[PDB]
Amino acid sequence: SGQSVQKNIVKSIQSQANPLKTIEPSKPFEDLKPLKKMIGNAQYVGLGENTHGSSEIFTMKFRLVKYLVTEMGFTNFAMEEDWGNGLKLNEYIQTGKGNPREFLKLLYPTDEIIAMIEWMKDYNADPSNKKKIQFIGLDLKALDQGSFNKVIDYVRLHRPDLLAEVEENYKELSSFTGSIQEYMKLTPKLKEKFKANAERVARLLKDEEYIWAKATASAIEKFTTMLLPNDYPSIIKLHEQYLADHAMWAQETFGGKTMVWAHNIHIAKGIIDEKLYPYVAGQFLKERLDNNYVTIGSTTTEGNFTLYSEYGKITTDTIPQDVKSFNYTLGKVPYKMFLLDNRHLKGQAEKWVKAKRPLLSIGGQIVYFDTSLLEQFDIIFHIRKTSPSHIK
Repeated sequence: SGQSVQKNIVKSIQSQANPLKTIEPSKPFEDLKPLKKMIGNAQYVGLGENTHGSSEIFTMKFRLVKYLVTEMGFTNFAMEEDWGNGLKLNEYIQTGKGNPREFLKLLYPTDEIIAMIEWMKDYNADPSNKKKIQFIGLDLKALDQGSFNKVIDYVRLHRPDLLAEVEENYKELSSFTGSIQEYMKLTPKLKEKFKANAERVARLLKDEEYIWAKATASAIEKFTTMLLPNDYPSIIKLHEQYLADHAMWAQETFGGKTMVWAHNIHIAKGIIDEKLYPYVAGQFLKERLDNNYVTIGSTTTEGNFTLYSEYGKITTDTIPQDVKSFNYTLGKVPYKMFLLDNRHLKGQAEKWVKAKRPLLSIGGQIVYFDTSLLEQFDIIFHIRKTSPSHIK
């Protein structure tokens, strides 16, 4: 609604944007130098994705991850993937044991992402790299048998006098954690009981191999605590709280620097989808960390993407158009791909990111939300045209 909008605002963004030359992780990182200056010495970086099925977004994120690890000392890779799957992916990138394809839940077992996981294994395989990348599964949408065994195995070996008690506390619980859906079918009575049992074991291992056993026992407690309520907003809040807790646990335990890979929704400083996500991990990280948490959102203009079902099985759909969205304005900029630091913009571009306009956001199922771009992201990486990810 401003002054002769469009043309002038597109000119302001173009002038302040730093164009990207490729999405290929193997290519030189000269075009990412502006990124090092933007991030500064922040120890936590959130890396979002506009959808959960855009090939170029996943690959560009891999390029970004590679740059952060090799040029900026980032070492902890915390992904929006279940804790248990994380344990297996970490084992994969440390020893090369396992099939990553089997540890990534649908939509994620793509050629693009698996290629990154393989690079991580290669990086860790170089004896010259003494500080290894750690893979952390932040999510709690399920607790696999591997998680319970991680804890049990540790106790059986190091704390034999508690084995009986630990196994007793986990026996029944471990049969109902296959998914949120089946756990929520439990009566209030069984839920209270299982939360108590989980809290009991975590206490026993608080000390009041070991690091991961304690962390897993805590993830099990978190899972039973998150699903205790019977409403929706309270569970969502706990879920996001725990994503943040896990990310910070990784930083405080392993040191170095931490990368948080998740959907734009979860890494954002604020609320994009108020009805589905009234609380998000990103706002808790911003609150607790302030300037030590930098957010890099993902934006795209047009193309097809991989997803589940419409409005199941994996299929493809097309990005809906909205001439008022930040997304379409970004598509006008004469750069196919670019980085934009929303925090230091001036002129019309600055007024633009601070204004409220439709923002695209597509989940794993089916998409425009009124909000401010700067409100959600410190930085964004735009990829005008995108296409469907390739499920391996």
